[PDB]
Amino acid sequence: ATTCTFSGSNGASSASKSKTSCSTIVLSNVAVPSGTTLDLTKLNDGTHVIFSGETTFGYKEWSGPLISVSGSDLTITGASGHSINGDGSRWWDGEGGNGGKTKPKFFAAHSLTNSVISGLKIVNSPVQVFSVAGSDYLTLKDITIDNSDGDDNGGHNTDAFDIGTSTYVTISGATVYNQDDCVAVNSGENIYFSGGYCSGGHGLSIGSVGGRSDNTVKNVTFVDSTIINSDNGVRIKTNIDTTGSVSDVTYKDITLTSIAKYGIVVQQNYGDTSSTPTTGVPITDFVLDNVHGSVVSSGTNILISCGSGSCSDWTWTDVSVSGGKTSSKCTNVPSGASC
Ligand SMILES: *[C@@H]1O[C@H](CO)[C@@H](O[C@@H]2O[C@H](CO)[C@@H](O[C@H]3O[C@H](CO)[C@@H](O)[C@H](O)[C@@H]3O)[C@H](O)[C@H]2NC(C)=O)[C@H](O)[C@H]1NC(C)=O
Ligand SMILES: *[C@H]1O[C@H](CO)[C@@H](O)[C@H](O)[C@@H]1O
Ligand SMILES: *[C@H]1O[C@H](CO)[C@@H](O)[C@H](O)[C@@H]1O
Ligand SMILES: *[C@H]1O[C@H](CO)[C@@H](O)[C@H](O)[C@@H]1O
Ligand SMILES: *[C@H]1O[C@H](CO)[C@@H](O)[C@H](O)[C@@H]1O
Ligand SMILES: *[C@H]1O[C@H](CO)[C@@H](O)[C@H](O)[C@@H]1O
Ligand SMILES: *[C@H]1O[C@H](CO)[C@@H](O)[C@H](O)[C@@H]1O
Ligand SMILES: *[C@H]1O[C@H](CO)[C@@H](O)[C@H](O)[C@@H]1O
Ligand SMILES: *[C@H]1O[C@H](CO)[C@@H](O)[C@H](O)[C@@H]1O
Ligand SMILES: *[C@H]1O[C@H](CO)[C@@H](O)[C@H](O)[C@@H]1O
Ligand SMILES: *[C@H]1O[C@H](CO)[C@@H](O)[C@H](O)[C@@H]1O
Repeated sequence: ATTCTFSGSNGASSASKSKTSCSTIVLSNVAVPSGTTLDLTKLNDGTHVIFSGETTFGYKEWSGPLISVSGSDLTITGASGHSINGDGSRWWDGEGGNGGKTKPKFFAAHSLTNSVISGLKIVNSPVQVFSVAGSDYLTLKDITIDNSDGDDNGGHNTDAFDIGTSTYVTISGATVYNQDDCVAVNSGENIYFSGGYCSGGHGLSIGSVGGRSDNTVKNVTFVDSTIINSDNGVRIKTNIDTTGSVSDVTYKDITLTSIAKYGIVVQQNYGDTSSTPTTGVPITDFVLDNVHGSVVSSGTNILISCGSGSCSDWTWTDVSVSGGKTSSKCTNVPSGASC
């Protein structure tokens, strides 16, 4: 049972070169050369990866990812005291991924099967953090993402978890301070998020759905989590004039604290909210159970922008959201739900 340690400025290199010879690879204070990826791709089945000390990256305008892992039956963890520091303020310019500097994505969790990622502390990502894709039976456990420095420092589009084309993804105990979605499920099945703390971002959202390879969202559960000081709490966004499916989505035991814009928001006209919502991405079997909290006074409690017939079978129990205005602009609200 081999064990390998890579450190410093040439660690990334050695790591990529010897990873298939190491049952356990320990990354200690590795400084990743600018414009390169920590390539942890295609590890041997069962590999263990330990992040130790402080991981850093050289500065350069590129698209990332800074880190990339793939493989089977993998275990990847963060040692006590470790941190993985993006020092994103080198790139933050207020324009995020839609302009200005090209900023690199942080973590490509692609093509992972039966694997666990836990205890990772990520600090100041340049732009989105976790990109989850084409993965099955993936656990993201006790992850901390602190981009709080970006609040008044031009951080934009710092999504914590972007999910697509994946099944059986479980996210538990995440702590997130950012400036965009805490979670965004673009597609996938059998997804479960529990015990999270989402601060400063744009909420726990399904979507945006439609206009991609995979436009199906099914069996998603958010439970026992807090959304605090964010623009939105509960959000389902489907792209206008697209096709797809959203069904079997549950939000349960959700706490909303000081939500700035929308406590609960469902828009089937996402991408152009000045237009009537379209009907190609129906939302059925939407369940809210014990969602409660506060919206600021200049905010809106609940906004529901559904198309004709494209929203049905919604079960809303114990929903108690208040402090904001009540919208007069909801459309085609399913029975049993209300604004
Ligand atoms: C809707 O999605 C739910 C969450 O993904 C899903 O529950 C989860 O189901 C999986 C698989 O059945 C359970 O995991 C099992 O299989 C692996 C493989 O050996 C074992 O390691 C596990 O111990 C377990 O036996 C999860 O435990 C389970 N998660 C929850 C929170 O209970 C539902 O089955 C999906 N429901 C529908 C109707 O599709
Ligand atoms: C690689 O080297 C480091 C330095 O001791 C260890 O922590 C690790 O377990 C492996 O031996
Ligand atoms: C970082 O730590 C490792 C431990 O094996 C060394 O191999 C390397 O030279 C650097 O000191
Ligand atoms: C190792 O070398 C790299 C690049 O030469 C530095 O960025 C790092 O701080 C360490 O000196
Ligand atoms: C990075 O450094 C290592 C040293 O082991 C090389 O093998 C690799 O090809 C790259 O130059
Ligand atoms: C990466 O690490 C290996 C040994 O761990 C070295 O051989 C190489 O030169 C680079 O520092
Ligand atoms: C990581 O880097 C090594 C050499 O630095 C390659 O051998 C490997 O395929 C991957 O690019
Ligand atoms: C990659 O790292 C391993 C560590 O044992 C070396 O054996 C190899 O030569 C390469 O530098
Ligand atoms: C642990 O696993 C590594 C590869 O994952 C082997 O190189 C080692 O011999 C042991 O089986
Ligand atoms: C390498 O070392 C880690 C932790 O020491 C083990 O979990 C792994 O199985 C391999 O022995
Ligand atoms: C990223 O920027 C560094 C400067 O520190 C270069 O060394 C590297 O080649 C890349 O352009």
